[PDB]
Order: sequence, then structure tokens, then C-alpha cells
Amino acid sequence: HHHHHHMVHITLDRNTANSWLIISKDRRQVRMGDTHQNVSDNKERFSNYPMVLGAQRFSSGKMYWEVDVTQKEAWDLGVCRDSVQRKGQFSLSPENGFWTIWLWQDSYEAGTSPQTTLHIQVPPCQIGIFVDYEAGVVSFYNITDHGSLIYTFSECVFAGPLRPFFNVGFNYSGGNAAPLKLCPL
Ligand SMILES: CN(C)c1ccncc1
Repeated sequence: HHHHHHMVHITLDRNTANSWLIISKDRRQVRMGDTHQNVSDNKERFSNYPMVLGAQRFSSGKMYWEVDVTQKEAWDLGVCRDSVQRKGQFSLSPENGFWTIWLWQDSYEAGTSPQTTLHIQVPPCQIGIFVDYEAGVVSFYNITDHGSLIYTFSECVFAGPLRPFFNVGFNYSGGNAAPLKLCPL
């Protein structure tokens, strides 16, 4: 792909984070802690899952960023509406305001409803995410495999400002402690 020149500097919004997450000083890395991280509750925090939003809001234009997923067993990545539900249980779907892919149990899937199987020959260590607001497109790229396409959501109905979306996943297995990292431009 040739989307790299739309690169944006994403930072994580502490206020939106699940209370077990640990975000680095530079706001560029996040991991699952082994306990509550001693923050007050607020209506922005994702309560049920290890999720956090980027601080940046997008309502026009083309945007690109990259995320490092090295040695993780589970994660979700993409974008979402600023007004997605924070509390309780929900599915990641465009109907609920999410445009995402994930790794789960050794398979990759796109967060359609129902979910869609992805075909990845080279397990990615870094994921590229491209948003074209005007066109209604969200695309995912395999940076480890020379930028090959993973998935395109088209005919997107964003219906609001968009925020970068992250889920570090649970660590029930003891094999999923590694962070998500926003990669330098
Ligand atoms: C429904 N399902 C298998 C998942 C959804 C989101 N992230 C991971 C898995």
C-alpha cells in the first residue's frame, strides 16, 4: 500500500482505559496489569474488557497508524465511534459502532456480524490501520508481510467522530501479558 504519508501520531486516553490497564508515560504503550491500577471510576472507562481509546478524534480526511502486537495471543484493533457503549457486555460490530479485527485462539477474524474469517499466511507482528472518512473505508495491512491487505470494511456508516480503538485481551493463559505499542512514524 501507499497510505504511509497519511501517518498520524496516536496517543492513548488514560481516562477511557479499563481500570486494570497500565499505559506508559509517553501514552504510546498499554498492557494488562495483574490487579486494579488504583484509579477512580468514571463513565468513560470500559468496565468489562481490557479496552482503551486513542485521544485523537477524526471527523474527515485520511488517517494511518501502526500497532505492534508481537508475541500476543489475543487482541482487538481498529476504530470506533466516540459514543460506543462503555459499560456491560457488547459485541464488536459496525451496528454497535466498531470497525475492528482480532486475534483469538490462533485465528484472525474481522468484527462483522457475524464475524468473518481472515486468511493470513504470515502472522503479523505489526498491523497498519487506514481510515478514509469521506469514502467510508477502514482497511488493515500486514506490515510483517510487506504491507499485504488483511481486510477492508467498505460502505461504512461511521455516524459520528471516530477514535482509535484497542483491546490488549485478557491474560488467563499467562501467555498474553505483552503490550500493544504504537509504532513510530
Ligand atoms: C466473538 N469472538 C470470538 C471474539 C470477539 C472479539 N475479540 C475476540 C474474539
